Amino acid sequence: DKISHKIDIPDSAWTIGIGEKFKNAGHPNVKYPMIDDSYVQGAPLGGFGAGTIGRTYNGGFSRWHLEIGKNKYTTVYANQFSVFQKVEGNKDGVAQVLYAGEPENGYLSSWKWDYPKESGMYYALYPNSWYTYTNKDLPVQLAVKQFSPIIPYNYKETSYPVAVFKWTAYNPTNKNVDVSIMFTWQNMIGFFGKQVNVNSGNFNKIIKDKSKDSEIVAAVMGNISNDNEEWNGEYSIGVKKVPGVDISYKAKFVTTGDGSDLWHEFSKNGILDNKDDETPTKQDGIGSAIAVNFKLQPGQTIEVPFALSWDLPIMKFGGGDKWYKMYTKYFGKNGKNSFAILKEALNNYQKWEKMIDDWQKPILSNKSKPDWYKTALFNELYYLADGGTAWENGKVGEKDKRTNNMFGLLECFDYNYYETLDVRFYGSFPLVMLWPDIEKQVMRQFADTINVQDSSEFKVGSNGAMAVKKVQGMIPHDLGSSYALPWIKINAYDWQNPNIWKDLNSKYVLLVYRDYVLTGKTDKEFLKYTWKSVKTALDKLKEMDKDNDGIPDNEGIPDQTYDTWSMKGTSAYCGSLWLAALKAAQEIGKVLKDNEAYIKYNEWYKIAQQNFEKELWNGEYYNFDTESDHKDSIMADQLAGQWYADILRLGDILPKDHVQKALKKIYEFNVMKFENGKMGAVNGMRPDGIVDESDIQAQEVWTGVTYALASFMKYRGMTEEAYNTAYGVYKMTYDKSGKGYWFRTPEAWTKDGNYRASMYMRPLSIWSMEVN
Ligand SMILES: [Ca+2]
Ligand SMILES: [Cl-]
Ligand SMILES: [Cl-]
Repeated sequence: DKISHKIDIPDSAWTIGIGEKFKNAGHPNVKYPMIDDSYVQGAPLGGFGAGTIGRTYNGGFSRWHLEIGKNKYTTVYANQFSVFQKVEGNKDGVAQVLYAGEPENGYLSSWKWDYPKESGMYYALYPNSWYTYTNKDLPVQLAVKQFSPIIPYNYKETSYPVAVFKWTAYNPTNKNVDVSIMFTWQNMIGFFGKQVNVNSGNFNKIIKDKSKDSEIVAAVMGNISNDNEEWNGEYSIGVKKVPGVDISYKAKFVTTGDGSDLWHEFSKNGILDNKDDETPTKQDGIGSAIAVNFKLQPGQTIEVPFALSWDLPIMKFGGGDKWYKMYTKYFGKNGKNSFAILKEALNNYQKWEKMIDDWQKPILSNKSKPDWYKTALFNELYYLADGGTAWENGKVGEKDKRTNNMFGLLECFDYNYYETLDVRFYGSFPLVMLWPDIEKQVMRQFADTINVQDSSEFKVGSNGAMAVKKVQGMIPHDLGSSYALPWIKINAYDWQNPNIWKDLNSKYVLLVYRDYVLTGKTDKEFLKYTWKSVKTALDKLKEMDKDNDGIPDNEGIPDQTYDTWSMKGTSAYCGSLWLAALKAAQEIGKVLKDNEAYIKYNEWYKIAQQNFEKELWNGEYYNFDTESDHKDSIMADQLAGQWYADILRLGDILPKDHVQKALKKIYEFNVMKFENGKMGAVNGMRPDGIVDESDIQAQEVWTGVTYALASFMKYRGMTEEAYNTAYGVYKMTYDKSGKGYWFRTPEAWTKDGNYRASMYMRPLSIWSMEVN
């Protein structure tokens, strides 16, 4: 490994061997079908709302999120980087696909598959990832850095459907070596969302941009149709000329053949035929290839950038709506703009790298923080782009343009709901902290639904009863499903009735006030916009106080985010959120000079606080609730209200002494008595030190709950406990001794390490650990 010298991989990058087999991998622990794509994953490529592509540590383009809101795991074998090398003086060179595996479908038999084991490494620190190739049969050593310009406080490049592949090659040997690097790509028009003749009309064209000192050669892979089908658009791959490198190309090879049309050229001397052919295909799949060839002298280094773009301008959801994706604002909507996107990337990638560096460096250079923490903090952000993210720039065939661009991130793929608010309470820290204009947009979207009334009925999954879809004054669980109508038809979720949840309205208010606080307490307009919805939300919750203790009553069913775990009476969880929400609304009242509201919420808070304290404080911790069989369980999340109050600078809603004791209890029990504190905080433990069996969710660790708990610990000066607590989640996710959930962090696991709901929004809450 002489190539690690020649590139700058941060020490805190997640790392694994190319072709490594992992033995310990967890699987779903539920009886219903649940996604399990295996541990062969990697950092995603693609911007917010662009659709993302998961290129795994083995080199394959395998996890396809190009259809917005869907997860399709399948390796498109034609999509690869390959290398040719010939030592000066030898008769023959060698050619190798940089993929640790081979096709399962008979095609491309001529290519050299099965990249050997123990011959290179994969590294990731999102949005960056790297491959190193250190192969006894490749005298020139190779590395690539790949990324998308995911950049905080930037809403432009961050939207781009583009990836850069920055290659470094170095000759440590005593003889000259001829090297070729070749990028192949399948014309994947028709791969998603086309019912018949999936390849029909696909054609490929080569663009040579000869602008002086900025020469680019690219393939554009599209379709003859100029219609605006949601499957239509273009892919582009290409390369920028650098001194000392020659470019070659092949416009059209058949992907549904043996591959020799291309490979007989590449394997001979690493130079392609440069054959252009714009003839559309009918049945056969087709692809394009871009290569560079160069001679490396002893001790010489060369750097050459490739790029990939995809212009798929329209997203269609199952309910029929068709929307333009955000990046269309910058490149156009007609689906014929792949080359422009690619070119912007090839000409600006260095600037993008520095912008990413500028953002990561304050954290990476902080020598007080361990490497594992950094690994998790950055790599958890994968989900922001990878979470079925929808970001619209107009409905298709809309006359009126709007000022606003609606956004949504999925709960997960198994539970296909946009912006599940009970979850985003945890999972939206990165958006408020790094892309706050999106965050405020999302919360305006929630404000606008408060008073929506939809009197149509639905069957509640848990119990069979009928219920009203949306009630005036009750915040929605979610903003729809990719299978239906995102943003238009809310409350796609039906497992419980969210119109009687006791956490949604409180969390809504807490999120509003959070978003004001963590954007510098200057955005009075946002408070004005949301003020009425805040008062409605709290006033409707007050009415669910059946027993006149000043606090909404849990109703002996799962009426909150723990949607199989029944709460009854006053709960620590919903009770503390309520206290915190009342305190936040008082503060908003002071800010907006609304004396009537200040007085009302202050009075409500004083009564509720005293009653909460008297009903739940047992002298060690706050009981789970007042009326359950399991009322004295120790709930990891029992003081969620106070956690938020710390972030929102609302002071003590509960006495400092009691908080400290509760947190110590949770660490001693829920953490340290659960598999020795190596796997997070189990949600419910009995006071005798055995896990609560009342419901599966009590027996689960929730990744997003544990990261949030860790931040609460940290704010309260329990530094060791905080990081020890978080460490278990890191360990399970990323470590060789864990369960193999990198780039698919799940909601939850049980004691045995098996999981529920991979690729989940809630653990983005690790960013609460960075709160200033
Ligand atoms: Ca009550
Ligand atoms: Cl256009
Ligand atoms: Cl360390």
